[PDB]
Parts: sequence; C-alpha cells; structure tokens
Amino acid sequence: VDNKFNKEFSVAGREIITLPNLNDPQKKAFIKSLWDDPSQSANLLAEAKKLNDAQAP
Amino acid sequence: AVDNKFNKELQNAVYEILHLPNLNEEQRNAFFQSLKDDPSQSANLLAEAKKLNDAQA
Repeated sequence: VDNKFNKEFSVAGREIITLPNLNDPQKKAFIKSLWDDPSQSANLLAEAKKLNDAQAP
Repeated sequence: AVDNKFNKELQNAVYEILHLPNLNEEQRNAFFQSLKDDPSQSANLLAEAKKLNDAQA
C-alpha cells in the first residue's frame, strides 16, 4: 500500500512553519521528525500547535 | 563505499521549499517526491523551486 505520506508531509509541514510563536530550531526539529516518519504527522502537528499556543505572547 | 546521507542539504532544501510563499501544493509535492527519490539533487531542486516561486509572485 502507498500511504501517500509524501503529501501528508507537505500539508503538515506547511502548517508547522506558519505557527508564529515557534522558534527556528523548534520548527526545524519538527520538520526533521515529520520527514523521517510522516506516519506521525498528526501527533507532530498537535505537539507543535500545543507548543506554539503555549509560547504565545 | 561512502555513505552520503545528505542530512544537512536535504533538511535545508525541504525547509526553504516549505517557506516559498508562491508555490502551489502540487509543486511542493512534486519537489518532495523527487528529493526523497534522489537526495543528491537537493541543490538543483531547491534552485528550480525558487525560480518557480519568483515566477509566481
């Protein structure tokens, strides 16, 4: 089966880099994790959003 | 037998390609699929992506 996780990578990664309160190394860490195991896209995006929401001004 | 992982070059290319504001989703997916199949071509693919981003601004 082709899980189409290449497309899942693109959609989730674009969302991660538009989170305004994540710093540069945080975003890059998330992207690296997403690239390596796109099966975890939902877990990673949720962790990134919670962290972004928690780092709000 | 050198093992070229391209860890840095690939992550740089992916991260820049995700920020290019004028690419469409289909274009991003095509670049990421090509990067995953041939990681040695990260520079050529990133340069093509930047050319499209500019031509679509």
